[PDB]
Amino acid sequence: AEQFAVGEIITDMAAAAWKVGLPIGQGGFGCIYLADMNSSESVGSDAPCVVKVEPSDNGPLFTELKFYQRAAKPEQIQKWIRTRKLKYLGVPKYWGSGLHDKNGKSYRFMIMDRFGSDLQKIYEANAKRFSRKTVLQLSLRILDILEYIHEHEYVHGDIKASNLLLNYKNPDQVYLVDYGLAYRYCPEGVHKAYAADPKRCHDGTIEFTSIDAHNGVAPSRRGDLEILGYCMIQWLTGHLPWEDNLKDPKYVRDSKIRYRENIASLMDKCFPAANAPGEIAKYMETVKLLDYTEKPLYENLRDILLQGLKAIGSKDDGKLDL
Ligand SMILES: NS(=O)(=O)c1ccc(N/C=C2\C(=O)Nc3ccc4ncsc4c32)cc1
Ligand SMILES: [Cl-]
Repeated sequence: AEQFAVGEIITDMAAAAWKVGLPIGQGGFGCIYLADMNSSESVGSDAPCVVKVEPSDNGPLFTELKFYQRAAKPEQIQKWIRTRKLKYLGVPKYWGSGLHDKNGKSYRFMIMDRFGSDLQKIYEANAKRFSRKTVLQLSLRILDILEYIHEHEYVHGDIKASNLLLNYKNPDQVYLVDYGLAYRYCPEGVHKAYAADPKRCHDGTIEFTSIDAHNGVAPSRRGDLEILGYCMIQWLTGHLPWEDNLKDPKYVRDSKIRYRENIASLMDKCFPAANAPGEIAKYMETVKLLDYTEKPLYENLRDILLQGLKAIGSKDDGKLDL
């Protein structure tokens, strides 16, 4: 066994006891096991949690842990859900963390909410397409998530279908994961300058990353919204104009800078035969008007997408249609 014996009892820093289960998949998310509260019974497939574990010196886990401790406390999320009158919030809940010894070496572990399949698998099973309803419903919930993490001094910088996981018991609830390279843009309310972060480089995923990230500057709120824009196009059409040139970041940036200058040209490239949904253009055009340090007007962005739902004879009923 690499880290935890199936059935082992671990106690976190607040003295809460958990039992370890089987590893969850083999994905490039690190070492993850199913977990539950300590009891006589074994941890089965009905496990509500997971234990993510990495060595103490691992920088990304610590950064990820700090974000979870700061912005993902269960009560902190519920207070936001009640005040903003949301059905749920797609920020995974943090249940505790601790240190674990294995063969004289120290490891830090974190207990989190458990999820089922990622969006990418569902997307690939649907022949690399998502309906206008699915895309607009996903996007409204990601705007809820982004407003929350932005209001908590963080930017994600890597929004994509493989970082969007679905609730293990509820298929209409999507969660944004992976904060290993999340960035604290305005610590103690002081916005970061328009320059690189000296400690780490937040490149993201080449196809979806923002122009700011391509320019080698620290990610900001506008960049998270821009990444979401490229996701929406990729989900509706299965393509992006720069998809055959990923090994060249100069090309990807060049293409993005040109397309930001003329959004009608992007709509023309991505949508065949002048069939482009108006709310995508109105959204790209609103994000375009944002300054590096500017607070986005989220409700206005959600209203642009709500107009898109009315155009297809629908309402925000929270149905993902997966
Ligand atoms: N498409 S899939 O079927 O291969 C698949 C992918 C992924 C997972 N599960 C990953 C996680 C899970 O269940 N809980 C958390 C909490 C935090 C977190 N942070 C990065 S990954 C992650 C996870 C299950 C199935
Ligand atoms: Cl295709």
